[PDB]
Amino acid sequence: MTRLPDIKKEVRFNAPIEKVWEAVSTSEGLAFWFMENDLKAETGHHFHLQSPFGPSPCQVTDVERPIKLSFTWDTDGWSVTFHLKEEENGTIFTIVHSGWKQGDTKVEKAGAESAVVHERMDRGWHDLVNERLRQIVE
Repeated sequence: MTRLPDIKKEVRFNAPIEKVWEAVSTSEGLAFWFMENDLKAETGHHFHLQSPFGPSPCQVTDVERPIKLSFTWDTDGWSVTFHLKEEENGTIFTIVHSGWKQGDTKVEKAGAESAVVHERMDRGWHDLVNERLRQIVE
């Protein structure tokens, strides 16, 4: 249309949303799959991220029970939102990573094109919230 597509994925794991939540509410639980951090599932909080690419600040925007969760990462403009919801089969986890520009503008931060990175990131993003996370509950 007039922009790049967002990176929204969804997965289903067998476990109590409580565990998953706690796994996506704490830092250790997060870093367990995501990355090292000092998150405490608290809105208006201030926590940094110890990534390999380099240290970057992070700040929670929304966090209340296993229903809505969001946190900022980097300065460029990369934000991801999490959505949890307990179901019959088990727990439902939906990820949403947005923060791209028109399909042409190259990323000065990362390096490779936005689309390229999008696919790359998405890939790992999915794989991340595919098994890497499931293992946190499995």
